[PDB]
Amino acid sequence: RAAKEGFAFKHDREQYQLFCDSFPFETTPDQAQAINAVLSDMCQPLAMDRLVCGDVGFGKTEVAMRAAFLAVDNHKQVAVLVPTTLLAQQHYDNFRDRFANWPVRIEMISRFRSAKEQTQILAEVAEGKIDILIGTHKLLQSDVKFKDLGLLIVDEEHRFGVRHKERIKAMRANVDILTLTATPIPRTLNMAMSGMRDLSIIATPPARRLAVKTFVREYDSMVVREAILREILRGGQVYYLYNDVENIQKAAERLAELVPEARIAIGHGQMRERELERVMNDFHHQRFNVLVCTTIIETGIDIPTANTIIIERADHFGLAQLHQLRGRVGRSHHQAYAWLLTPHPKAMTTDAQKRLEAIASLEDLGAGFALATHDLEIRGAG
DNA sequence: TTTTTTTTTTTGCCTCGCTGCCGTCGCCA
DNA sequence: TGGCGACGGCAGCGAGGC
Repeated sequence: RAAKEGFAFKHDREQYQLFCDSFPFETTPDQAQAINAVLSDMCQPLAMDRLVCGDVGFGKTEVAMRAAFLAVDNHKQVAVLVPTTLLAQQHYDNFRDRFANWPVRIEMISRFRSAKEQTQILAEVAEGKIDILIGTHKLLQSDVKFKDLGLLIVDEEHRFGVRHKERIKAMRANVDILTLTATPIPRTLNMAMSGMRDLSIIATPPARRLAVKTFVREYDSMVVREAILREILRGGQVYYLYNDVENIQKAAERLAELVPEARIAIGHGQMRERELERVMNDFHHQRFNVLVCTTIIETGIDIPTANTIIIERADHFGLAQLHQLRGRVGRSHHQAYAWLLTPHPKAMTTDAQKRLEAIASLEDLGAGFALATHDLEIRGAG
């Protein structure tokens, strides 16, 4: 229940500081309070019931990863459910770069899950020496083996109902979890968790506060070309979204015709994992100045070199797509840009004008949706 | 109180769309 | 010649507004 007594989690502050001093970002007081609360809850023999909210942008995603020191010394396993493969690979790369100079062993599962990869995963879960695990779409239903589960983090529960939460709750044999949603969610679940899980809303906008230009205009090729010319001034990056059903090759050809001075790569979704890895390598090496991603299978996180985000399909929207894209924008120590095209919504044609007026008066997701979430959590929980 | 003021709105939601999976085929021993 | 891994299609998929 609420108590969920655990074991000894001695801090060893000197080694933690020696391992964490290499962080290339000055800690702000609110982040220091957050990490202090996290380490106090870890050392506390009670449940790992801490609620911390962070976005998908860099800086708000590896702050909770400092618990790796507390999860290695006790010699326990931890897991995280990365929804896609590119994000899983980026996370693995930065984790192994940050935690290189000590004998840690980390493996993960991706779209490369052939027979050899499955045998390797079976061997690693039979050994148990592996510290950190990263899952995929089919992680929940798969029989994942754990001998000593330290903690676990899982988010992005918008593309499906409440089934994975209870499935992972059925996997809580003498272990605790730190499940939290990065994207905003209705606060009824937060109120239900309240009274057992401590509420810690650090809410740090600063330490990366730069100018952000977000606008919206009518569909037009000239404005898109002007934005491309503005962003290619320092090797920036934009993203173009598509239904991934029609001729994405023709869309890319049209983009190349619009800007022949740039080099557009292949940003087609649902392709081979090898091609996805090549696309990630191209993004890391900045070989192609222009590269686009269409859906959640492709758009999972923002790139620090990226500076402009453009949305073209304002007539057909996705309930989960909007939530995913409302958390994947940011930049460090540079100006940020954003624009949106406004095609006329058409469908049953009964309320096309009403839909257009609503899009014009969108008011940033109904103005204060946080107020509505608070008003719902006050009224009820769960 | 029609589907929306996209919201103090309950169990209704239709809608094109994501996907685990099963069968089939090329390949290697 | 047989077993295997990659590939393609399809009906199920929590229970979810335009």
